Amino acid sequence: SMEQVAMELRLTELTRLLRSVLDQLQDKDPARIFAQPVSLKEVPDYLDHIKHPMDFATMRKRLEAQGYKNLHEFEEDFDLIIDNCMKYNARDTVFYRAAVRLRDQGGVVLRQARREVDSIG
Repeated sequence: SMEQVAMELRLTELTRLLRSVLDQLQDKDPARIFAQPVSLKEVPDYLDHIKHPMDFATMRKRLEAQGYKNLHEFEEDFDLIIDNCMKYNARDTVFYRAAVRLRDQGGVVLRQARREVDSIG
């Protein structure tokens, strides 16, 4: 149908906007701490601690499959990155501290993303 096409164009445009959002958030992680999944070869107990691992490569795979229907779903995955790290790592670690800085800096980006998503519909 024409409606299904229109819906698909909306999703494509959301995917475009979320790709720009993802790029902007990933720039706030210049150390690349959150770039890839925590290695289960290197942290073999990880899944005993963290039940829903997340990282920016995994988000990108979902994004490019157009697997984010709305900004809430995308934000859920970004919050997982941060919250997983803040639980597994102690406060005095470079990992925890990187997550705090990513949360703080990302907030700004996500605030305007929400306005744009609502504004453009």
